[PDB]
Amino acid sequence: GMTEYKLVVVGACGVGKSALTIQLIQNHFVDEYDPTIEDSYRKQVVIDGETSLLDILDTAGSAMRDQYMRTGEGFLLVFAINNTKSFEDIHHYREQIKRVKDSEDVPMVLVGNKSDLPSRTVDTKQAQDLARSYGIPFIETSAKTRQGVDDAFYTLVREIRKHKEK
Ligand SMILES: *CCC(=O)N1C[C@H](C)N(c2nc(=O)n3c4nc(c(Cl)cc24)-c2c(F)ccc(F)c2OCCOc2ccnc(C(C)C)c2-3)C[C@H]1C
Ligand SMILES: Nc1nc2c(ncn2[C@@H]2O[C@H](COP(=O)(O)OP(=O)(O)O)[C@@H](O)[C@H]2O)c(=O)[nH]1
Ligand SMILES: [Mg+2]
Repeated sequence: GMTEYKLVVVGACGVGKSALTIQLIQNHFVDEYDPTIEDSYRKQVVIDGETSLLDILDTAGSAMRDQYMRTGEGFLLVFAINNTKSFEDIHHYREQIKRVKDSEDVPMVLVGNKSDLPSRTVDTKQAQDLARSYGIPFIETSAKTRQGVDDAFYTLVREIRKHKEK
């Protein structure tokens, strides 16, 4: 087979995990996607002259979750820039990933979503300071304008390649 990448999208309720995933896959913005629907999605992509399948768990609400945490190769830590609590929660999501990998050394990208909204309560400097503390990239996205969406997923792929031979 071609190269596959197993990605897991995590973060608090309502930050835009499903909307970011739908935008990557369907190039459209969903206003209301059932918050309860946990599913995996696939997408063939070319990234730096390599054809690959992305296998993406969009977390919601489990032997599948268990298996994706055990075998997932990289994580998007998603918060919304107009949701301070969601940003504060990132710590707890990173800690759950570290438990499961028994490791500090896990490919991750910090994603600040809803960049299109004016009610921004998490500044870029807070986000950049947290990503720096974690040793990981920070990418601002809007699932609505699609800004940063490819960037976030491609950067995670590249972080996986930096960590391991594919
Ligand atoms: C709209 C509802 C919604 O999207 N969410 C977000 C998320 C799916 N969620 C949730 N809740 C929760 O209490 N914790 C989660 N932990 C994980 C995920 Cl995928 C989702 C949630 C999780 C990891 F991110 C990584 C490894 C892992 F094992 C894991 O699950 C552990 C069990 O859940 C725990 C355990 C400890 N803390 C937390 C929170 C981070 C505080 C979770 C449901 C809902 C809010
Ligand atoms: N304006 C705006 N709204 C968004 C964005 N991303 C998600 N939303 C909205 O925020 C709500 C929660 O999004 P959803 O993707 O379901 O959150 P999830 O619980 O993380 O999957 C929905 O009503 C989305 O339309 C964004 O980038 N911009
Ligand atoms: Mg969702």
